Amino acid sequence: KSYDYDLIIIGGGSGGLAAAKEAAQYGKKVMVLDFVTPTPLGTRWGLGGTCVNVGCIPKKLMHQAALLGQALQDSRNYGWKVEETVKHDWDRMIEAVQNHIGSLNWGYRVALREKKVVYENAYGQFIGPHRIKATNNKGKEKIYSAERFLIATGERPRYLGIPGDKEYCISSDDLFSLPYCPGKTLVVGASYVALECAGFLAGIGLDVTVMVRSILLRGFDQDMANKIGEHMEEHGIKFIRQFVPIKVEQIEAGTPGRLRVVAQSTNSEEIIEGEYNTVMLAIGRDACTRKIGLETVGVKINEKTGKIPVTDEEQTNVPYIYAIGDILEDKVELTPVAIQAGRLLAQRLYAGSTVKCDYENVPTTVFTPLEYGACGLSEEKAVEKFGEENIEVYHSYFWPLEWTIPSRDNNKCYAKIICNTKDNERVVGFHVLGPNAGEVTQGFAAALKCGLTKKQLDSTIGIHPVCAEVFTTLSVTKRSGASILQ
Amino acid sequence: SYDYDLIIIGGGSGGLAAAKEAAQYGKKVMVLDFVTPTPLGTRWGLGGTCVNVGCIPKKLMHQAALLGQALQDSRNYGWKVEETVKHDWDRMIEAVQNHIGSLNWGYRVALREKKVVYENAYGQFIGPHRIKATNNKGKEKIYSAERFLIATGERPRYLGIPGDKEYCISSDDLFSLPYCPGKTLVVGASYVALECAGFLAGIGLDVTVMVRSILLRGFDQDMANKIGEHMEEHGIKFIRQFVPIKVEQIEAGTPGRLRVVAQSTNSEEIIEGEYNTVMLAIGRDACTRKIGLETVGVKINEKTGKIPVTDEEQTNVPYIYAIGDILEDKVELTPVAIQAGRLLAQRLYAGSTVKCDYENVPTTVFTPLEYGACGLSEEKAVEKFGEENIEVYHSYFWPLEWTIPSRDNNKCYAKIICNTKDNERVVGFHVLGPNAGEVTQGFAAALKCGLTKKQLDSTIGIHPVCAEVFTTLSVTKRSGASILQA
Ligand SMILES: Cc1cc2nc3c(=O)[nH]c(=O)nc-3n(C[C@H](O)[C@H](O)[C@H](O)COP(=O)(O)OP(=O)(O)OC[C@H]3O[C@@H](n4cnc5c(N)ncnc54)[C@H](O)[C@@H]3O)c2cc1C
Ligand SMILES: Cc1cc2nc3c(=O)[nH]c(=O)nc-3n(C[C@H](O)[C@H](O)[C@H](O)COP(=O)(O)OP(=O)(O)OC[C@H]3O[C@@H](n4cnc5c(N)ncnc54)[C@H](O)[C@@H]3O)c2cc1C
Ligand SMILES: NC(=O)c1ccc[n+]([C@@H]2O[C@H](COP(=O)([O-])OP(=O)(O)OC[C@@H]3O[C@@H](n4cnc5c(N)ncnc54)[C@H](OP(=O)(O)O)[C@@H]3O)[C@@H](O)[C@H]2O)c1
Ligand SMILES: NC(=O)c1ccc[n+]([C@@H]2O[C@H](COP(=O)([O-])OP(=O)(O)OC[C@@H]3O[C@@H](n4cnc5c(N)ncnc54)[C@H](OP(=O)(O)O)[C@@H]3O)[C@@H](O)[C@H]2O)c1
Repeated sequence: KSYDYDLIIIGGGSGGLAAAKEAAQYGKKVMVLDFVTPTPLGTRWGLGGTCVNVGCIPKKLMHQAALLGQALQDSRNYGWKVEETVKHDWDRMIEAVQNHIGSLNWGYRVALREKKVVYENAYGQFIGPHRIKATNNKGKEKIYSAERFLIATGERPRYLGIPGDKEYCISSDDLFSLPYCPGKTLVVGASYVALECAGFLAGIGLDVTVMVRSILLRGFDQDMANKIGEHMEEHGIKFIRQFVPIKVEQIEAGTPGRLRVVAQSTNSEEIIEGEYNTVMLAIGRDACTRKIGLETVGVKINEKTGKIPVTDEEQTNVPYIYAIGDILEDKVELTPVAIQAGRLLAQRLYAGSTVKCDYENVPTTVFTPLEYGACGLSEEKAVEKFGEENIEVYHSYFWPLEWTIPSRDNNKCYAKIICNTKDNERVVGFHVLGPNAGEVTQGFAAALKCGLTKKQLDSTIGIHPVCAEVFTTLSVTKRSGASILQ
Repeated sequence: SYDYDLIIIGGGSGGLAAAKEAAQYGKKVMVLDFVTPTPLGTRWGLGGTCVNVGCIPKKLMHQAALLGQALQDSRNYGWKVEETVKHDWDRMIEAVQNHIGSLNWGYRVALREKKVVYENAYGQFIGPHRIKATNNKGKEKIYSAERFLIATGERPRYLGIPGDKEYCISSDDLFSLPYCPGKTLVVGASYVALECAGFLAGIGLDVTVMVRSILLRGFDQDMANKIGEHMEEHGIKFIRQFVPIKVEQIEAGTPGRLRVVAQSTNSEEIIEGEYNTVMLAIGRDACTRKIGLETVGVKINEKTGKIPVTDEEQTNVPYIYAIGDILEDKVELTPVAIQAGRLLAQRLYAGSTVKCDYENVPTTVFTPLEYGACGLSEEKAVEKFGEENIEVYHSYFWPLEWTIPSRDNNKCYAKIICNTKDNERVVGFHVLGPNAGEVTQGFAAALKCGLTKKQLDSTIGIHPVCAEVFTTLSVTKRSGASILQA
């Protein structure tokens, strides 16, 4: 065994870098490859991956801006001398956000440089067994070999295929660094990315509209999804139901130009047009598994979804090649899990760890104007598994004390758990719509990993006055009809 | 036979919870709540200590300090909000109060709706099953009940020095001061002392804290010190090992001018200085003395004032029970008072065999940098399982939100305590950071489930949320590895 690297990692994102750092921690000579292919409009960025640059970080930060705005309103009723002269500066904001992104890029680049991990800013490509072609930025190609390979390329934003979409529209990739303020914009899609973005754009004071093909947050508990939508609507975000863009024309040009979106319902022959300054398409992402020469090494992938089938140890059909993160099939497209898989994989390969990555009950939270945290089965899925008559739902509204003197949004925040009667009222589903949803959810996710039961939950004393406490004493069920409108 | 099935003395957190519950079972119940005036005349409405002069007003004002800080942040996120904004003490108070007012009344409607008699009179035992109810204007009345529940809670304790009752204020007076405290001195180092000093400071005032010995006695001292350091780092001045010997009125007025003179606990040193207000946050004394416990023969720890009770909150006298703060060797917290109250009722009038679990009751101090905790402290962990059997995995974290406002890095801290002799059981949870309570709640449930370090690691964290830091704790204090490089 005398290859170039002990392990070559393709992709320097959440998983890639986590894997790289672990392995290195054990001496294994590792090399990471990372290359960012520009968006149809020319956007590109530094080391880090989706989240670090065009995902979570920028997303959460801007969501904080919208939140801070709302705080400026609350400060008044608390005795702070602030007016409504609260006007936003999109550039000044983006300027801060991007600058922070700069730092992360350099931080990440330095963690490796100091961990004895080689970093090459080149596009990887398998050419043959244990062999990979590394095309650099200026076309210069180079060839490396390694005992093992880790595929962690992640995904990129998808398109509609309609006319003008790639020429006049923007994706999550372009959004977080737009040189100009989006202005009145339309958001096509209803995934968390779609809603999160629409929400903070709106929260930042813009005119936002959301075009929905079918339902909201397909995949999550629909009851929650609707409440999230209602809050958004109740606040100004406009929704267009069951429609999809068919064309996009540049009525006028200029930083935020004038776009002429045309679209048509599904169920009907109806067709409508509208105008906007920006059009952000948030209709999902496609794995970057096609153009990497998986053939030259013989790695099977779900030719349809682009996803890579993998053993419960993140191993592909090819024994020396593994896959981690979003590109994986029937797993969970989340940054924290990508890092676990990455780090545990390394531990198993170079430390005799027999620990496997647990993709069950992975907690999650959507950062819409009204944050939604969750962990475990959704309501519909809970019945679809244990039988409608074996699960009881305990729900209740709650009021963030921080909201009483500002005097707003009562009976809006909602919480609910899902228990399986045939198993000691096991808490199999956890949902909360309210401020700091994530902070509230984390701990409970740990509780589920411990088999939290309704009895144990009740026996836990809540903390006063903290939102979360609403979860320690819930007795009104859905199968009792009891009205919880207080 | 008797006038009532159950007469409850004290209409606070426990009292009302007990009343409302017990009533739910067609029991003829009555609540007696009387607020004896403060040394300076301050009084308030139904609800107990938490509603009027406790949690609620405390948390709310703490939110005012927070909102102020947010006004600062907004600027770096693209909000045109001039640095330096004035705060209105009077405005804020008027708002808090109105909220408490709304509450007082609310609870009033709660009891009556559930057919619970409420009498605004001071209760007093006069003989077996007999109680004297002295009303506001001296008119006394006498009632009898099959059972009695003592839930009188406590009240602020004074030093005993000259001028303390005539020129100083307590938590009781603070939340409704008709004038802005101005430069003030806070005597004490309990959570009440620190919380108040903190928000007063956060509201823009000159605050000083006089400490007799250590900070937050009873709490993990490592945490306590970090909390103090943050406070000091922000302007709150501390005077170590000194106790007020006497306070004199240099002047009078709304914001008055008092002189304080205190002496060392170490040496003979004696010191003094001008202060507009002087708050004495040095603990509370149970209201168990002046209620005629003799006439019915209920034994109490004559020294502490607390009331010894069985594991069902039953006193030595079979028809008399006690709940809440006045209890001995338990936890003085609103949420527990309500559990004891609600479960006691369920046991007495619903055949419930469930007992109140005072073990691992989660808690969180609302200092400028919130501190949440649950379980054994570090020092106590060793004092129980032996220093070599406990692991301390810790780490600093920096809330995403402080990245662009670029402030307070390497300040937020988290740590768990595991017992090696028991699968690295998580026996102690601590977190210093924003929204400490929201983060802690869930974990407290996890402990009730026996959370183990292995289970914790197997839990996937939510990104980018503060709480997540706990899902990957790897650096232990013993493996004396610096973590102060974040
Ligand atoms: C708008 C948005 C918001 C999100 N918000 C959250 C959130 O709040 N929380 C959360 O947990 N997750 C969030 N995610 C998802 C998160 O970003 C992904 O789960 C995570 O990045 C996946 O890890 P990965 O390792 O697969 O890397 P990326 O997905 O980090 O993939 C690796 C990188 O390598 C590049 N690459 C691909 N092929 C090659 C090659 N051949 N050579 C070199 N480089 C290559 C990729 O284009 C990319 O830059 C969000 C995603 C988006 C789009
Ligand atoms: C500054 C401060 C901050 C606090 N912050 C928090 C916090 O964040 N979270 C938390 O959980 N707890 C907090 N607490 C404590 C919490 O409020 C108490 O633990 C809780 O109120 C105790 O419950 P209780 O039932 O004993 O009622 P109170 O202690 O609510 O007692 C009930 C009532 O009975 C009255 N009474 C007394 N004697 C008689 C009599 N003879 N006849 C009739 N009525 C009588 C009292 O005056 C009072 O109105 C705080 C306390 C203080 C002082
Ligand atoms: N769907 C699930 O149950 C589920 C659960 C967990 C993980 N996943 C992962 O998510 C993948 C699905 O693709 P994805 O990640 O790119 O997106 P996504 O997160 O599944 O879905 C985003 C949503 O995309 C919209 N959308 C997709 N194509 C569209 C189009 N052509 N026009 C308009 N709207 C469109 C959806 O419309 P609709 O309202 O019509 O859906 C909806 O708004 C799966 O293959 C899997 O890897 C799916
Ligand atoms: N030793 C005890 O205090 C004690 C004994 C038995 C039971 N308990 C339990 O603890 C609960 C809380 O006790 P608590 O209400 O007395 O106060 P506390 O909340 O325990 O403590 C407040 C803190 O009070 C300070 N303090 C107390 N007396 C003071 C004085 N004369 N001058 C200056 N500072 C003073 C303490 O200093 P120091 O840190 O120097 O004390 C410290 O700042 C009780 O209700 C009971 O359940 C406490």
